[PDB]
Amino acid sequence: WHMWNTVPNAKQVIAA
Repeated sequence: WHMWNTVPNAKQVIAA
């Protein structure tokens, strides 16, 4: 239920 305190592993996406 709780979220872990951690950095995201999301990929960088170009704007537009």
